[PDB]
Amino acid sequence: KVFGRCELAAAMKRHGLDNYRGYSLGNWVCAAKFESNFNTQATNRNTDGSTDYGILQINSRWWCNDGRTPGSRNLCNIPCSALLSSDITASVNCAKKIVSDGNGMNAWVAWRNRCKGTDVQAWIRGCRL
Repeated sequence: KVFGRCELAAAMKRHGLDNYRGYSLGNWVCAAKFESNFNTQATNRNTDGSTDYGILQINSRWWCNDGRTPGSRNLCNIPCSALLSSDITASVNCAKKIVSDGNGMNAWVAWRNRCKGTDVQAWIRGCRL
C-alpha cells in the first residue's frame, strides 16, 4: 500500500510514534518518505547480502528473519515479510525497538542525511490529527 502523507501521519500517531523517544511525528513521516516513498512493499538489497523491508526499510541483518541473511539476528521476532503489510503495526513495533537501541533515529541513514535538522514539522502541516 502507498500511503498519503497525512494518512500515514495519522496511522503513526495512532500507533504511539508521536514523540516516541523524543522524536516528533514529523521525524517519522520524513523518515518514511525518504526510506520508502511511503510504500509498504519497498525492498532493497544491501552489499552485505541483507535486505531492507517496508515503509521504514528495516534490515534483515538484525531485526527480522528473511531466511537468507546468514548469521543474522531477528531482534523483532518476526518474518521480514510481516514488514510489507498494508497494516503498519509490525513496522511500528519494530521501529520502537530500533530507536531505543542507543543511536536514536540515526539508525535510519535517510533520516540522518535528509531529515535531521530540517523543519520536520512541514511533514505534518495541514493534516487533521
